[PDB]
Amino acid sequence: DEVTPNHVAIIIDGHRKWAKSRGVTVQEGHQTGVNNWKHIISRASQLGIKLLTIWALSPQNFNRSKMEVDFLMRIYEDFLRSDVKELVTSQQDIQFSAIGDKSRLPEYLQDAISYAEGLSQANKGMHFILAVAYGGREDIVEAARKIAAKVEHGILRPDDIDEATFEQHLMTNITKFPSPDLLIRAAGEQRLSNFFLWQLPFTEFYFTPKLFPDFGEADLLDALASYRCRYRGFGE
Amino acid sequence: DEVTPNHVAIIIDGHRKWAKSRGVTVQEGHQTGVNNWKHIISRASQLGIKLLTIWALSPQNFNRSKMEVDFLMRIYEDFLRSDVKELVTSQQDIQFSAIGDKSRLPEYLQDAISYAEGLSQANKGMHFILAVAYGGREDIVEAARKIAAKVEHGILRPDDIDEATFEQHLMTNITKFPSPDLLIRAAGEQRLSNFFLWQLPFTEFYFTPKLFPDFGEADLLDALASYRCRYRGFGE
Ligand SMILES: C=C(C)CCSP(=O)(O)OP(=O)(O)O
Ligand SMILES: C=C(C)CCSP(=O)(O)OP(=O)(O)O
Ligand SMILES: [Mg+2]
Ligand SMILES: [Mg+2]
Repeated sequence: DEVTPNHVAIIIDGHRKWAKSRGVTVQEGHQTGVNNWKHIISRASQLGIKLLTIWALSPQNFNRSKMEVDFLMRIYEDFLRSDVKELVTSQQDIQFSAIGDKSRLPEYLQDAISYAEGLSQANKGMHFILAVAYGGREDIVEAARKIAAKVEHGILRPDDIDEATFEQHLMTNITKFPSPDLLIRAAGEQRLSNFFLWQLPFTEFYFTPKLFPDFGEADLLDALASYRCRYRGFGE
Repeated sequence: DEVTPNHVAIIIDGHRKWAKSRGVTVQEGHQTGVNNWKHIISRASQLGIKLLTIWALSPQNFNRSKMEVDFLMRIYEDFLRSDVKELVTSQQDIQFSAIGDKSRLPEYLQDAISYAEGLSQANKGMHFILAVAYGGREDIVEAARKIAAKVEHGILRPDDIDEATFEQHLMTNITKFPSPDLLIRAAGEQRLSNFFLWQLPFTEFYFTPKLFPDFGEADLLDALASYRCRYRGFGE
């Protein structure tokens, strides 16, 4: 229904603050966060959103402690193995993709991604992108490299490079809705932290102080209601 | 002083809402807005900010009425002819540059830019960038084209393309602070509207409901105070 975004993206944050707050391990913060994802993806599907992207891991995040990063990777494998398998085989019929530098991930996580993508390859329901080892600068540079390789091999001239060409070489080339209509960021910070950059020229931003382990279906609804109250003029 | 941003950027907005609100012409809205710029640039200089960017005109804005756009162009000529001439010849010793697709502008505005840039070429004070006919997508594509031309002529291989190389071909290559530390947007909308994109992976965003004709030195101070209260973790 028109006032329903095609693409919603979410930046998860606030997991350690939440753990600190509740006297509990950061790992428990992360696990309680990841447990919210399935209800959010269900909700977005019911609402008629066409693509939901959840950003789970930036390149910068690899500079955290080894054990924190390894626990995240394991939780994501588990998420892809249970929750995602349930979503793509439900009547929601979700299509699953992962975007990012998947070569940086543990082989097991790469395999779990392959499995979930293969299992959902023919599905026709809402697309769900898990962005993992995904950074917006890195996307742009890698697009630039792919375009330059084509120029090197004669397939493309420099003056042929336009928005649309640049767009077809990003990691979001797997969707016809690469640009989010609505970007949600949990935990109160007002910054992109090297998420999408090319993708965001007209995206509506919604920032909630809610820490992501507390973030549920009602918080998605709240962001959507803010969205419907926005006037989008696109410069003109 | 450390907690002072090197680069502050401002998105001006809310001029027609302000005019509507006060029963006055949109053109008067725009002129009252542009009259605020000099006190903002002075203030940023006093505060030890190293670069202040004011975004005045996007490519999208060219889809407004002819007369609105022509009035903006004339006001900008006048700003560059009086206010900017005063700033660069004051003891603030401001260095003036314009960024954007300057070929799309009226020759007279192009000449006014040339004059102010030439007059300030040797200055050592705060840099002031006026971004005019500047769009973030357009920046990235034009960088991509310049890099591809170099690849075509053998100066660069595709695997040589890294962040830093990509950065030296954007329109912000004129500063050593291309990425704003703090981005201010007046008038209550929470979106970039095709301003900087590459430039913004870690920029702090500050959104004020104040309509830009009401925006003064205290509103800069308020954004700076919010800035100093932000915790910046850069992913790690
Ligand atoms: C081009 C600028 C100086 C500011 C961008 S705000 P503008 O009104 O042009 O664009 P939208 O609010 O997205 O409609
Ligand atoms: C990588 C994400 C899933 C979210 C970005 S929030 P993160 O805490 O990683 O980064 P900062 O707040 O800028 O320190
Ligand atoms: Mg965080
Ligand atoms: Mg506006």
